[PDB]
Amino acid sequence: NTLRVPDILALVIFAVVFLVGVLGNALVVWVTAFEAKRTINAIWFLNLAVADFLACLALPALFTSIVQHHHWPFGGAACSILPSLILLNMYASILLLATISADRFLLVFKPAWCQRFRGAGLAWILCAVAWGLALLLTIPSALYRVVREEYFPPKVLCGVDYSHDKRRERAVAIVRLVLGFLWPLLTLTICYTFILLRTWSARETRSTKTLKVVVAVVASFFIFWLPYQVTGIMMSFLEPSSPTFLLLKKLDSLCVSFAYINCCINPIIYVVAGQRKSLPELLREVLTEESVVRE
Amino acid sequence: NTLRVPDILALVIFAVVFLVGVLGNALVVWVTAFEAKRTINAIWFLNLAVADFLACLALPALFTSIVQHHHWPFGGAACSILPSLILLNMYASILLLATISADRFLLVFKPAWCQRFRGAGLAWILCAVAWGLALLLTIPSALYRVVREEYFPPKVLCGVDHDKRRERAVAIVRLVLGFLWPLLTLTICYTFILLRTWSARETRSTKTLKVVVAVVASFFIFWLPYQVTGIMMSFLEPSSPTFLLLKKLDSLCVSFAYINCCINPIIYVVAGQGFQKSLPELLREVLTEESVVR
Ligand SMILES: CCCCn1c(-c2ccccc2)nc(-c2ccccc2)c1CN(Cc1ccc2c(c1)OCO2)Cc1ccc2c(c1)OCO2
Ligand SMILES: CCCCn1c(-c2ccccc2)nc(-c2ccccc2)c1CN(Cc1ccc2c(c1)OCO2)Cc1ccc2c(c1)OCO2
Ligand SMILES: CCCCCCCC/C=C\CCCCCCCC(=O)O
Ligand SMILES: CCCCCCCC/C=C\CCCCCCCC(=O)O
Ligand SMILES: CCCCCCCC/C=C\CCCCCCCC(=O)O
Ligand SMILES: CCCCCCCC/C=C\CCCCCCCC(=O)O
Ligand SMILES: CCCCCCCC/C=C\CCCCCCCC(=O)O
Ligand SMILES: CCCCCCCC/C=C\CCCCCCCC(=O)O
Ligand SMILES: CCCCCCCC/C=C\CCCCCCCC(=O)O
Ligand SMILES: CCCCCCCC/C=C\CCCCCCCC(=O)O
Repeated sequence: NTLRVPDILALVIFAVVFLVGVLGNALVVWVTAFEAKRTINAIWFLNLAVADFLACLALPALFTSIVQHHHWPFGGAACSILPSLILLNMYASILLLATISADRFLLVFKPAWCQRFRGAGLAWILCAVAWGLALLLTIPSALYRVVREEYFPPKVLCGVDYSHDKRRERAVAIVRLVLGFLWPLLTLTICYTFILLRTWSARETRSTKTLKVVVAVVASFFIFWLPYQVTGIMMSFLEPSSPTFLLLKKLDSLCVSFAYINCCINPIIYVVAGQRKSLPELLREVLTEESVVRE
Repeated sequence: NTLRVPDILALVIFAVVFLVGVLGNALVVWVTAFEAKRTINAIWFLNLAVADFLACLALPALFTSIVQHHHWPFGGAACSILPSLILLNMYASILLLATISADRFLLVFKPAWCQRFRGAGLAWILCAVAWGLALLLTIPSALYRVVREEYFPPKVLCGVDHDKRRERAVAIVRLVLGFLWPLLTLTICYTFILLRTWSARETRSTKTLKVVVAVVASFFIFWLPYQVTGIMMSFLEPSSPTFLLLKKLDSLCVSFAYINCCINPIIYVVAGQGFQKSLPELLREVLTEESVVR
């Protein structure tokens, strides 16, 4: 009859993430757009903002579906596109964050390279490549979701359809777990280990506000993606009949909801980092630092 | 009983491609491997040759199957792997050709960037990414492939695993990712490059560029009939006579696509004679050219 507590909590988090995410990320795009033609950091934060904004658009449909006990009245096109937006957000944000991390690394260890080659056009090219690879990785996820009808009780479910549930679905879970979480975790941990050791050690090299901001965003990625990944592979290695599988499936909306916090956490981090100046001005200072002075 | 004309033609093409492909690409690997440590072009051509060599390994099985009227005696594992090696060849080849085209572009338009960043380790990293992405693209096709028993007459068939509406979109995604998008992008790329090398005397059209342009053209030339017949069959009814005709022509299309796995050495030898020596010597001059002197 009435909704379960985890689903309710997922609805609350969904609402908050929708408001803060849509308005906040839109404000970020507005602030960074004018400075995006020259400043590199502005290009980074701009792309992260667009990626977070697109995922928020799918929220009202997921909300309506959860209120209707996972009923899906939006059709097959929405079934293929709307759920996939956050997976697209996952790959796009982690790719852009990898590029930004390479930027922060090179600024610290190879200033000479950055003085000669760190231009806006290269940044836009790398961002375009990131979006391309992200969409490429998200395509199978869009193709293989279908709308199915059930009768006990009657309901219309939007879900993944793989006849080889044991063989192929586990492969999807493995690919997502590795490309989306484990590999980025390893490489970025090594990267910021190097960077932070050098920053703490040498007085001549400073910790810029941009570095602290990027570190907070990178941490937030893994923090809010962890439960969805863990439960996600766990539901590939479990029998459907098993009680553990039942529990995790009853927690699914809550995990997706926790993952969606990535789409609104960035404006919070930017504002907190910025703290006699207006909010857009604060964002403009935090998100448009020049790393290489030229004029 | 007797095979149809297209199937015999496919057998002949598979034979020629197996011989020229295995021996030629193996020799190209032998030529480029010693220099792949330092010169980047040798890395490109080495990865290309490996990709075209792997596809030929599955050729004898496909040959044997076509001789037996498309009966499949090799089982499910071979059914999932061997037919799809040509697909892995498709994706790996077009990805490597994409990075190579980006290299030919950067050499012409960004000499200064090439001076600092065109290193062997980066080229090997990009090759690793191309191979991994190619495998990742080939996996879903392999999983859908399956053995299928039939009784009138008895026979074992290897084939794809529904939803018409979904199957159409998947076929369109294959046509775009494997052909149309690479066609558009590479066309624009070499439009800029060739227009520049033609306009400016200071800019030279190097031997490596001519070779690479030839290979890139050969890709679309040989993959075209297969892509067209596939996208056509996905949008046609089985009851349709033209569908049946395309179904008969499938082996010939696979063979003509398989020419991609043996035409590369032919191109290298033709170009090497064209500039005007032992075969390995010619291949070494053509495939190990250094674009940045140090
Ligand atoms: C600057 C981001 C690099 C992404 N990346 C990571 C990467 C690192 C940290 C976090 C996310 C990705 N590991 C490897 C890499 C892996 C093996 C060998 C060589 C390179 C790569 C190289 N990738 C190709 C690429 C090149 C240039 C790009 C690009 C992607 O977008 C922006 O400009 C391949 C790739 C792309 C996305 C991936 C991934 C691998 O695993 C996790 O998700
Ligand atoms: C230099 C290779 C470029 C591949 N590519 C093509 C490409 C071009 C011509 C031929 C083949 C691939 N179009 C786009 C691209 C697409 C949209 C926006 C920005 C870039 C891309 C960027 N891709 C990332 C990547 C892949 C493989 C790599 C790599 C980076 O460095 C090493 O090896 C994503 C990608 C990879 C394979 C694809 C594809 C997209 O669509 C068709 O097949
Ligand atoms: C899938 C949606 C991805 C959308 C992300 C891209 C956002 C579009 C906004 C701007 C892109 C075009 C900006 C190109 C500026 C190039 C000139 C320059 O800055 O040197
Ligand atoms: C799948 C792995 C996920 C776990 C996180 C990875 C654990 C290792 C992380 C960082 C170890 C890197 C230590 C590098 C030391 C640098 C030495 C120096 O800077 O002087
Ligand atoms: C119950 C789980 C909720 C946890 C919320 C986590 C929010 C993540 C936000 C920021 C992570 C910590 C930021 C640390 C900044 C590091 C700056 C520096 O190292 O100099
Ligand atoms: C909602 C359940 C999880 C709790 C999430 C809490 C969200 C906000 C909490 C902390 C935000 C931390 C922001 C850190 C900004 C670092 C600024 C700096 O660089 O100094
Ligand atoms: C997006 C999926 C891409 C697949 C991941 C790539 C898998 C390859 C992993 C490691 C290979 C790295 C080896 C290259 C190191 C350079 C060696 C050298 O300098 O000689
Ligand atoms: C998607 C379009 C791909 C075709 C463009 C060529 C691909 C080359 C890859 C990267 C080149 C980016 C540099 C472009 C600016 C220099 C070229 C110019 O100014 O004419
Ligand atoms: C007939 C096949 C369909 C058309 C395919 C298009 C292929 C065009 C590709 C490259 C052509 C480049 C255009 C400029 C050529 C200039 C040559 C020169 O002047 O040196
Ligand atoms: C140049 C490759 C770009 C994509 C071409 C694919 C379709 C064209 C196929 C065959 C036509 C040959 C076009 C090559 C023109 C070479 C002109 C020259 O170098 O003299």
